[PDB]
Formats: sequence, structure tokens, C-alpha cells
Amino acid sequence: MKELKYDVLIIGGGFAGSSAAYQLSRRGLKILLVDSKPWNRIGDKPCGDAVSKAHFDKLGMPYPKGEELENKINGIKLYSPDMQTVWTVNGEGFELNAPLYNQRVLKEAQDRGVEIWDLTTAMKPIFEDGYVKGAVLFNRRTNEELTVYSKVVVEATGYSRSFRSKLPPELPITEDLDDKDADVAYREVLLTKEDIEDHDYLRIFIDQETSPGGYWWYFPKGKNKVNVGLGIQGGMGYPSIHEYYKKYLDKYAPDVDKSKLLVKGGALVPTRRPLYTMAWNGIIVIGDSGFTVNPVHGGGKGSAMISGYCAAKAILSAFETGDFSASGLWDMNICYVNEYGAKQASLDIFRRFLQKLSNDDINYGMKKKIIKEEDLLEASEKGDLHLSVADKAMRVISGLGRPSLLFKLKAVAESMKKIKELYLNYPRSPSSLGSWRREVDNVLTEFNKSLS
Ligand SMILES: Cc1cc2c(cc1C)N(C[C@H](O)[C@H](O)[C@H](O)COP(=O)(O)OP(=O)(O)OC[C@H]1O[C@@H](n3cnc4c(N)ncnc43)[C@H](O)[C@@H]1O)c1[nH]c(=O)[nH]c(=O)c1N2
Ligand SMILES: CCCCCCCCCCCCCCCCCC(=O)O[C@@H](COC(=O)CCCCCCCCCCCCCCC)COP(=O)(O)OC[C@H](O)CO
Repeated sequence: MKELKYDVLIIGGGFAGSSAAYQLSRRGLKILLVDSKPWNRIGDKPCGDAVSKAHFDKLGMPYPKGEELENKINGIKLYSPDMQTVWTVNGEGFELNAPLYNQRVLKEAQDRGVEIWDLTTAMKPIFEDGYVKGAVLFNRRTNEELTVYSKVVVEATGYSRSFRSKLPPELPITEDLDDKDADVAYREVLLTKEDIEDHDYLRIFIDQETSPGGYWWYFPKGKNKVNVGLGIQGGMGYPSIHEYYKKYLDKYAPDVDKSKLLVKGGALVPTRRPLYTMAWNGIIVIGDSGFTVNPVHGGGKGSAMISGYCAAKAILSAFETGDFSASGLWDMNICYVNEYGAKQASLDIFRRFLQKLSNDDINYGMKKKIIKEEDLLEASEKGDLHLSVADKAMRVISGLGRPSLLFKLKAVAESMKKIKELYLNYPRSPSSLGSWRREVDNVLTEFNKSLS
């Protein structure tokens, strides 16, 4: 079999892999990115397509333009289950044509020196003497099986986790997730019969009956075009998401023309803290494969880009030291936990609480202003729920005359702070990963028990 020598092999070309490729480009490295999809479909996984402008501003990722930017977003309207209370949170973002933008990032990375093979699947790892050393690839364009050696593999395969899952199970880089730590989500893009009101605002509808463990959304892509969908928690035995969608669509999108559909589809999305380590010998894991998604709102394209940024940084350092061991690549973890992962861990706790609340709880808490809109934003963006804000919340609901999980909010805030602190003390070397992981697991185990 043909053998080729590369510095870096990136497996997957979605927002995570493409970000890694772009950030590593123009540096004189020999880089190959592969994706199983044909070029014109790369980036087309089902998504709401909404991403904060701040991510592009912080990471130096190409700004969306032309047909790539479908609609400018100025904020989100969050609806209570009874739709009687709407919270508005302001913030600039983009409703993107995801495949078009993703493909442009890849084409620019390619112009900047990255080699790209589409219709090419990494079939199995090359794993020797404890290191990932590359991959066996099947290129369906040229109909060739190829062995590619690399100093580092960037595993960016999305939820499939289709490369790292083939490594020896004792390695921390093969970590799986609980079925209840992901949602299944489904969306369609449709034209509307009536102009969309406040089309610069996304709509998110909380409802435990119509989207248990997730939410419904209505994300305008123009004055007369909308991405509408829902997510529901996995591992709970819920019926087909397609059936939830059909049953409740009219509640959230009475205005759509069901004869003018542009796209439809679903996929899984992780909703938890990141992989305990995103680095091991010869390999870094990013994006959905590394569980980079915000656990409370389900947004993962921004954090995918952050993970690509951190991967590129760690890889450049490893080429300086010549050390591609877990320790040599460990900055991946330090960078990612600082930039997003510690917040994710806090939000993993908060999500578990929110998923257990009843519609009556959410209606009451929103109507009574249990927390401010700005407090919700602080939780979403920093992962902080200050003990103070918790105290005010408890005073607000002190008149509630029935049993409610809402009264546990102070304890939830305490657990959030505790896990955030553990993440701010992320292990400085692989030798401490195990004991730290057990501490985190214990916090989660105890927290789960507190809600049962
Ligand atoms: C319905 C729905 C709705 C939303 C969202 C998800 C879902 C399912 N999310 C989450 C967001 O879509 C998601 O987190 C990112 O797109 C993940 O990007 P990745 O690059 O990690 O994976 P992604 O899955 O996009 O890419 C993985 C790539 O790897 C390739 N691949 C896999 N195995 C391979 C192999 N062995 N060899 C070669 N190639 C391989 C695949 O072909 C694919 O192109 C979201 N996020 C957000 O920010 N805003 C939102 O509006 C939403 N809404
Ligand atoms: C409930 C858990 C599962 C939910 C997931 C369901 C499935 C989701 C599938 C669809 C996902 C759509 C994703 C939409 C993303 C929005 C755009 C976005 O990126 O978010 C921005 C932020 O917008 C928001 O803050 C959204 C807030 C709404 C969150 C929804 C919470 C619902 C629960 C609240 C109810 C309150 C009830 C009161 C009771 C206490 C900022 O981006 P960022 O958070 O990644 O980071 C920015 C910063 O630079 C950090 O680097």
C-alpha cells in the first residue's frame, strides 16, 4: 500500500476541522485534511446555523460574506412554555449558509497550503508503541487505499467519533458519553407566507412537553425564510423526534409554507463538559468529537472554532519541542479549558437542573423574574451563577405554595462554582488526569443524586 508522510492529518472538515486547517496554514507545515463528503456537501450537517459574531472577532476566522451571510442577528427572544413571558437577550451574530462558509474556509486554507481530499474516509488509526502515527485512508475519488503518516492527527469527525473510537479502549482519548448527555435535534428551512416579525431576533421556545430536555427554535434566515427545529434529550425513551416535529410545528411556525421546503434533517449533538482530555500521544480531538458544545444552549459551531484554534496552538508548540506525547500536546487542554471548557463544565451542571424543571416551574420563574435577563446571559457566557443572584431568586419564589425543584437553585449555583473551580485547576500534566477526573465524576454523581 502507498505510504505518504505529512506533518499533520486532520480528519473531518466541518467547523472544527476547517478551523484547525485555517489556523495552521501559511506556516510551512505539510498538512492534509480529509472528509468523507464530496466537496459541495462539506459543512452540511443539520444545524440551526446561528453563530455569535464574537467568535469570529476573537479567533481571527474569516468574516462571513455574500451568500454566506443569510441574516444579521441582534439578539434572542426566549419564550416561556405558556408563551406569556418573553425574555430578550441582545447580542450580535450571524445566520449563516453553513456549507458555503465552511467550504470557503477550506478553499482558503487550501490556497494557503493545506491539501484537501474529499470523498475520503479515515478507516483506521495507525497506532504503534502507544502513539497515534497516522491513518489508513480510503479515497473514493481515486479509488485508492493510502497510508498517511503524521506527527499529529486532529480528530474532527463530529459526533461520529469515527477515528478515536477505534483506538484501544483503555486510553482516555476514547472516552464515550452517556446517552443522556446528548440531544437529538431536527430542523427544516422553509419559506414563510407572512413577513417575519423582528427578523433580526432568533426565537427559542422552552417547553418540556413539546421538546423534552431541549427546546424548539425559529431562527430567521431572512424576512421570509426560517430555520425551524427542536432538540430533545437522548436516553429517555422519547418517541421519534420527527413525530414531535410534525405534531407541534404549527405551534411555533404557523406562518411557514410547508410546500416550500429548502432543506430538512437531523443529527445528534453532545450537551456536556468536554472530553476529559482532548490530547493524547500523537492526537488531538476537537469539535463535537471532543464534546465542545455549550450544554445549556446547544451551540457548538463557535466552540468548535475555539477548539480548532487551541489545537493549532498546541500543534505549533509541539513542533517547537519535538514532543508529540500527551504532555507535549497538553496545552490543547489548558487553552481549551481556559477559553470555553471550564464554562462548559459549569453549564453541564446547570443543564441537568433545567432539564428537570416542569413547565409550571419555568412559567413561574420567568413570569416572576426569578433572575434577570442579564443574569441568564452571564450564566450562558461565563458559566457563572453568583450565590448572590441565587439568594435573590430564592426570595422571589418564597411565596410558591407547591413542591418545586426551583428551591434547589442555591445548591445548583454552589455545584456550578465547585465544578468551575475544579476546571480552573485542570491537571498540568497527564499524570494527574485520573485523580482529577474522579473528583469531577464525584461532583456530578452527587449532583445527580441531589435532583432525584
Ligand atoms: C439540528 C442541530 C442544530 C444545531 C446544532 C446541531 C444540530 C444537530 N448545533 C451544533 C453544531 O452544528 C455542531 O456543534 C458543529 O457543527 C460541530 O462541528 P464539527 O466540525 O465538530 O462536526 P461536523 O459533524 O460538522 O463535521 C464532522 C465532519 O467529519 C467528517 N468525517 C467523519 N468521520 C470521518 C472519517 N472517518 N473520515 C473522514 N471524514 C470524516 C464528516 O463527513 C463531517 O464533514 C448548533 N451550533 C451552533 O453554533 N448553532 C446552531 O444554530 C446550532 N444548531
Ligand atoms: C437544555 C439543554 C439542551 C438544549 C439544546 C437543545 C438542542 C440545541 C439544538 C439547537 C442549538 C441552537 C444553538 C443556538 C446558538 C445560539 C448562538 C450562540 O452562539 O450563543 C450565544 C449566546 O446566546 C445566549 O446566551 C443564549 C441564551 C439562551 C440560552 C437558553 C437557555 C434556556 C433555559 C433558560 C430558561 C430560564 C428559566 C428560569 C429558571 C431558572 C453566544 O455564543 P457562545 O455561547 O458559544 O459564546 C460566546 C462567547 O464568545 C464565549 O466564547
